Amino acid sequence: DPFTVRTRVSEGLVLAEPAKLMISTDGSASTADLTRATTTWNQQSNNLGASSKYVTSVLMDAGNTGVITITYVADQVGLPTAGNTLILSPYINDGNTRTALATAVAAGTRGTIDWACTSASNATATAQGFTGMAAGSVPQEFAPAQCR
Repeated sequence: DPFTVRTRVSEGLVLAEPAKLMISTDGSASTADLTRATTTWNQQSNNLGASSKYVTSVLMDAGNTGVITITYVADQVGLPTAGNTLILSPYINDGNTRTALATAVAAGTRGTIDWACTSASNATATAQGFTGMAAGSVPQEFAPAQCR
């Protein structure tokens, strides 16, 4: 059932929460801190970050942009072979504007972190005012509403 698929996609999403929080508490203060968080998170779980029966990996962008990719085990969750990722993209909110984390951190721009979640479709993230972010691949009908 597609709704069961969303729930397992949704169950898997929870596993990325600690990666988001690490980025916000310890990985945003400086360029060096963002790289440190990336290295430390990604080394977990046999270099897969976090995993489970339904989740292959939860990984931070290797180029230190702070963008998190959740990769699902397609044949256990019931997704297409290559339809299996969600993308969480961080932005510094300085109160007035949003700036992609990688850019803000390099420039020394501080603030709170907002997250865009994208799947094969970016309706929600784009509606929320996020721009610039990569596509994930989970089909819209299986993606959590906030990732559609």
